[PDB]
Amino acid sequence: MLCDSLPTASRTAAAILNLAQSEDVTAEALAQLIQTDPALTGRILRFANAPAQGTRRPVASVIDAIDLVGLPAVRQFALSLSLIDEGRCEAFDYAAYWQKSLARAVALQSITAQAVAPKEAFTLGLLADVGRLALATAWPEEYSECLRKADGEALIALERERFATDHDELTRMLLTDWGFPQVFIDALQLSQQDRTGRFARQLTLAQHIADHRLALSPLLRAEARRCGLGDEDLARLLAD
Ligand code: NA
Repeated sequence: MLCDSLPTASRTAAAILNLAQSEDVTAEALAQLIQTDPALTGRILRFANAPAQGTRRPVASVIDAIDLVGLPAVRQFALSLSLIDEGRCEAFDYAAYWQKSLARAVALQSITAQAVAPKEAFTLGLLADVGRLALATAWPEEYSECLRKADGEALIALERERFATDHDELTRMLLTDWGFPQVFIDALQLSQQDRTGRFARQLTLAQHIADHRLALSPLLRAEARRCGLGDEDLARLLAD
Protein backbone atom coordinates (compact mmCIF):
# COMPACT_ATOMS: atom_id res chain seq x y z
CA MET A 1 0.00 0.00 0.00
CA LEU A 2 1.22 3.50 -0.95
CA CYS A 3 2.80 5.56 1.86
CA ASP A 4 3.45 2.36 3.80
CA SER A 5 6.91 2.38 5.41
CA LEU A 6 9.51 -0.18 4.40
CA PRO A 7 9.28 -3.05 6.92
CA THR A 8 11.92 -4.48 9.26
CA ALA A 9 12.30 -8.11 10.28
CA SER A 10 10.39 -9.04 13.43
CA ARG A 11 13.17 -10.22 15.71
CA THR A 12 15.33 -7.31 14.59
CA ALA A 13 12.58 -4.73 15.25
CA ALA A 14 12.06 -6.29 18.64
CA ALA A 15 15.77 -5.96 19.52
CA ILE A 16 16.02 -2.39 18.27
CA LEU A 17 12.85 -1.32 20.11
CA ASN A 18 13.88 -2.92 23.37
CA LEU A 19 17.41 -1.55 23.16
CA ALA A 20 16.11 1.98 22.55
CA GLN A 21 13.53 1.74 25.31
CA SER A 22 16.43 1.63 27.79
CA GLU A 23 17.87 4.87 29.13
CA ASP A 24 21.34 3.30 29.23
CA VAL A 25 21.35 2.75 25.43
CA THR A 26 24.51 3.54 23.47
CA ALA A 27 24.95 4.89 19.96
CA GLU A 28 27.40 2.16 19.04
CA ALA A 29 24.97 -0.51 20.20
CA LEU A 30 22.01 1.03 18.35
CA ALA A 31 24.07 1.52 15.17
CA GLN A 32 25.32 -2.05 15.07
CA LEU A 33 21.74 -3.35 14.98
CA ILE A 34 20.09 -0.65 12.85
CA GLN A 35 22.71 -0.87 10.14
CA THR A 36 21.68 -4.47 9.34
CA ASP A 37 18.23 -3.19 8.33
CA PRO A 38 17.68 -1.47 4.95
CA ALA A 39 14.39 0.18 6.02
CA LEU A 40 15.58 1.87 9.23
CA THR A 41 18.86 2.74 7.59
CA GLY A 42 16.98 4.52 4.81
CA ARG A 43 14.70 6.47 7.14
CA ILE A 44 17.57 7.71 9.32
CA LEU A 45 19.74 8.83 6.42
CA ARG A 46 16.84 10.68 4.86
CA PHE A 47 16.20 12.24 8.27
CA ALA A 48 19.86 13.35 8.58
CA ASN A 49 20.43 14.44 4.98
CA ALA A 50 17.11 15.87 3.80
CA PRO A 51 17.12 18.96 6.07
CA ALA A 52 20.61 19.89 4.87
CA GLN A 53 19.28 20.17 1.31
CA GLY A 54 22.86 20.00 0.03
CA THR A 55 24.31 22.58 2.44
CA ARG A 56 27.05 20.08 3.34
CA ARG A 57 28.47 16.62 2.70
CA PRO A 58 25.90 13.88 3.43
CA VAL A 59 26.13 11.09 6.00
CA ALA A 60 26.41 7.64 4.43
CA SER A 61 26.55 5.45 7.50
CA VAL A 62 24.21 4.93 10.46
CA ILE A 63 26.84 5.61 13.12
CA ASP A 64 27.60 8.93 11.43
CA ALA A 65 23.91 9.82 11.28
CA ILE A 66 23.30 8.86 14.90
CA ASP A 67 26.02 11.27 16.07
CA LEU A 68 24.74 14.04 13.82
CA VAL A 69 21.05 13.99 14.66
CA GLY A 70 21.67 12.75 18.18
CA LEU A 71 20.80 9.54 20.00
CA PRO A 72 17.42 10.76 21.38
CA ALA A 73 16.22 11.45 17.86
CA VAL A 74 17.28 7.95 16.82
CA ARG A 75 15.67 6.29 19.82
CA GLN A 76 12.39 7.70 18.45
CA PHE A 77 12.86 5.96 15.09
CA ALA A 78 13.13 2.80 17.13
CA LEU A 79 10.14 3.60 19.32
CA SER A 80 7.69 3.62 16.41
CA LEU A 81 8.85 0.42 14.68
CA SER A 82 5.74 -1.19 16.17
CA LEU A 83 3.50 0.81 13.81
CA ILE A 84 4.89 -0.79 10.63
CA ASP A 85 2.48 -3.76 10.54
CA GLU A 86 7.60 -9.71 7.48
CA GLY A 87 5.41 -8.25 4.73
CA ARG A 88 2.25 -8.96 2.78
CA CYS A 89 3.91 -9.48 -0.60
CA GLU A 90 3.41 -13.27 -0.64
CA ALA A 91 5.88 -14.09 -3.42
CA PHE A 92 8.63 -11.91 -2.00
CA ASP A 93 11.23 -13.89 -0.06
CA TYR A 94 11.83 -11.31 2.66
CA ALA A 95 14.29 -13.43 4.60
CA ALA A 96 16.34 -14.13 1.49
CA TYR A 97 16.28 -10.43 0.69
CA TRP A 98 17.43 -9.53 4.19
CA GLN A 99 20.23 -12.14 4.18
CA LYS A 100 21.52 -11.28 0.70
CA SER A 101 21.42 -7.58 1.52
CA LEU A 102 23.44 -7.96 4.71
CA ALA A 103 26.04 -10.29 3.13
CA ARG A 104 26.48 -7.92 0.20
CA ALA A 105 27.08 -5.03 2.61
CA VAL A 106 29.63 -6.99 4.67
CA ALA A 107 31.41 -8.16 1.51
CA LEU A 108 31.60 -4.65 -0.01
CA GLN A 109 32.89 -3.25 3.27
CA SER A 110 35.70 -5.83 3.27
CA ILE A 111 36.50 -5.15 -0.37
CA THR A 112 36.90 -1.37 -0.04
CA ALA A 113 38.83 -1.64 3.22
CA GLN A 114 41.62 -2.66 0.85
CA ALA A 115 40.85 -0.40 -2.15
CA VAL A 116 36.23 4.78 -0.66
CA ALA A 117 35.05 4.71 2.98
CA PRO A 118 34.30 1.13 4.20
CA LYS A 119 31.54 2.19 6.61
CA GLU A 120 29.83 3.98 3.74
CA ALA A 121 30.38 1.23 1.20
CA PHE A 122 28.79 -1.07 3.76
CA THR A 123 25.66 1.10 3.49
CA LEU A 124 25.52 1.24 -0.29
CA GLY A 125 25.92 -2.54 -0.40
CA LEU A 126 23.07 -3.04 2.05
CA LEU A 127 20.75 -0.72 0.12
CA ALA A 128 21.90 -1.63 -3.39
CA ASP A 129 18.56 -3.23 -4.33
CA VAL A 130 16.16 -1.63 -1.85
CA GLY A 131 13.83 -0.90 -4.80
CA ARG A 132 12.63 -4.53 -4.53
CA LEU A 133 11.51 -4.03 -0.93
CA ALA A 134 9.75 -0.87 -1.98
CA LEU A 135 7.71 -2.50 -4.79
CA ALA A 136 6.74 -5.38 -2.47
CA THR A 137 5.67 -2.82 0.09
CA ALA A 138 3.81 -0.36 -2.13
CA TRP A 139 2.09 -3.06 -4.28
CA PRO A 140 2.16 -6.52 -2.69
CA GLU A 141 -0.47 -8.29 -4.86
CA GLU A 142 0.68 -6.76 -8.14
CA TYR A 143 4.32 -7.50 -7.38
CA SER A 144 3.49 -11.07 -6.41
CA GLU A 145 1.90 -11.47 -9.84
CA CYS A 146 5.16 -10.25 -11.36
CA LEU A 147 7.53 -12.31 -9.18
CA ARG A 148 5.40 -15.43 -9.80
CA LYS A 149 5.73 -15.06 -13.57
CA ALA A 150 9.07 -13.45 -14.41
CA ASP A 151 12.61 -13.30 -13.05
CA GLY A 152 15.80 -11.42 -13.88
CA GLU A 153 15.70 -9.34 -17.09
CA ALA A 154 12.10 -10.35 -17.76
CA LEU A 155 11.30 -9.18 -14.24
CA ILE A 156 12.66 -5.70 -14.90
CA ALA A 157 10.59 -5.46 -18.10
CA LEU A 158 7.51 -6.86 -16.38
CA GLU A 159 7.97 -4.40 -13.50
CA ARG A 160 8.32 -1.57 -16.02
CA GLU A 161 5.13 -2.75 -17.71
CA ARG A 162 3.19 -3.04 -14.46
CA PHE A 163 4.57 -0.04 -12.45
CA ALA A 164 6.17 2.38 -14.92
CA THR A 165 9.43 1.73 -13.09
CA ASP A 166 11.82 -1.09 -12.12
CA HIS A 167 13.58 -2.04 -8.88
CA ASP A 168 17.02 -0.86 -10.09
CA GLU A 169 15.71 2.62 -10.91
CA LEU A 170 13.64 2.71 -7.70
CA THR A 171 16.81 1.85 -5.75
CA ARG A 172 18.50 4.83 -7.37
CA MET A 173 15.72 7.36 -6.76
CA LEU A 174 15.43 6.23 -3.15
CA LEU A 175 19.18 6.57 -2.57
CA THR A 176 18.95 10.04 -4.14
CA ASP A 177 15.99 10.99 -1.97
CA TRP A 178 17.96 9.80 1.06
CA GLY A 179 20.84 12.09 0.14
CA PHE A 180 23.37 9.43 -0.84
CA PRO A 181 26.54 10.88 -2.50
CA GLN A 182 26.32 11.11 -6.28
CA VAL A 183 29.35 8.91 -6.79
CA PHE A 184 27.67 6.00 -5.02
CA ILE A 185 24.59 6.30 -7.22
CA ASP A 186 26.64 6.33 -10.40
CA ALA A 187 28.68 3.35 -9.24
CA LEU A 188 25.47 1.45 -8.54
CA GLN A 189 23.92 2.29 -11.91
CA LEU A 190 27.09 1.23 -13.68
CA SER A 191 27.11 -2.13 -11.89
CA GLN A 192 23.51 -2.63 -12.96
CA GLN A 193 25.03 -3.30 -16.39
CA ASP A 194 28.47 -4.74 -17.18
CA ARG A 195 36.88 6.06 -9.67
CA THR A 196 33.20 5.37 -10.16
CA GLY A 197 34.20 2.46 -12.39
CA ARG A 198 36.35 0.72 -9.78
CA PHE A 199 33.67 0.93 -7.08
CA ALA A 200 30.96 -0.30 -9.47
CA ARG A 201 33.11 -3.40 -9.95
CA GLN A 202 33.62 -4.04 -6.26
CA LEU A 203 29.87 -3.78 -5.84
CA THR A 204 29.20 -6.48 -8.45
CA LEU A 205 31.81 -8.62 -6.73
CA ALA A 206 30.12 -8.10 -3.38
CA GLN A 207 26.80 -9.04 -4.97
CA HIS A 208 28.45 -12.18 -6.33
CA ILE A 209 30.05 -13.15 -3.05
CA ALA A 210 26.63 -12.64 -1.53
CA ASP A 211 24.96 -14.79 -4.17
CA HIS A 212 27.37 -17.62 -3.45
CA ARG A 213 27.46 -17.35 0.34
CA LEU A 214 23.70 -17.83 0.24
CA ALA A 215 23.87 -21.10 -1.70
CA LEU A 216 35.34 -20.99 -6.01
CA SER A 217 33.97 -20.23 -9.49
CA PRO A 218 36.18 -19.33 -12.50
CA LEU A 219 35.12 -15.80 -13.56
CA LEU A 220 34.34 -14.80 -9.99
CA ARG A 221 37.95 -15.75 -9.29
CA ALA A 222 39.00 -13.29 -12.02
CA GLU A 223 36.54 -10.63 -10.89
CA ALA A 224 38.37 -10.86 -7.57
CA ARG A 225 41.57 -10.01 -9.42
CA ARG A 226 40.08 -7.22 -11.57
CA CYS A 227 39.58 -5.46 -8.23
CA GLY A 228 43.19 -6.01 -7.19
CA LEU A 229 42.06 -8.41 -4.48
CA GLY A 230 43.36 -11.88 -5.26
CA ASP A 231 43.53 -14.49 -2.53
CA GLU A 232 43.17 -15.52 0.07
CA ASP A 233 40.95 -12.49 0.62
CA LEU A 234 38.39 -14.06 -1.73
CA ALA A 235 38.22 -17.17 0.46
CA ARG A 236 38.03 -15.28 3.75
CA LEU A 237 35.08 -13.49 2.14
CA LEU A 238 33.23 -16.77 1.72
CA ALA A 239 33.82 -18.26 5.16
CA ASP A 240 31.79 -16.55 7.92
NA1 NA B 1 -2.45 -3.23 8.54
